[PDB]
Amino acid sequence: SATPIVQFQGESNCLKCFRYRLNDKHRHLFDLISSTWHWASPKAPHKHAIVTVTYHSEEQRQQFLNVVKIPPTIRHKLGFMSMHLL
Amino acid sequence: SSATPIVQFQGESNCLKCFRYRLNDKHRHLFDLISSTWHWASPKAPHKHAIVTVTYHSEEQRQQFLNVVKIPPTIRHKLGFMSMHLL
Repeated sequence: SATPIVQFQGESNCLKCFRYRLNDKHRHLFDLISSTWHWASPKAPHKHAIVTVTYHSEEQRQQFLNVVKIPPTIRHKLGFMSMHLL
Repeated sequence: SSATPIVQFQGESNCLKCFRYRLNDKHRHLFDLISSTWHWASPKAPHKHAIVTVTYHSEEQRQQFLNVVKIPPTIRHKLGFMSMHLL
């Protein structure tokens, strides 16, 4: 009962443009997608905007990664969050 | 292990930012990282409200934050984990 996630990081406008593209072409390939966010203030490991994308399964996550071109300005990291946070 | 302990706070977003400024101001040494307010977007989401995520160096650290910090009437919380490499 961990949910598969991908975090996308980058300049917010490019990140929101990438969010837009996902909602327009690749919507069947993820479950939820967040507003842009960042780690606060004096402690951040980075000062770049972040978008969280969640999946119904690992199969969906892998098919998203296969089908979608991720912009070279955008970086991405795979992980999990507890399912009950959703 | 490679799982970071977290607390996810929820509520009206002005309440959450007010609470967030309080955490940063008085309770900084009681947690690791804290997000800006965010929500699930897209025609898709589950809930209706904004969210702030707080990360910890351990479960004992999170335990002590929760006995120390007074959570405003307007704010709900859940405990969870996320991958450490996402931080």
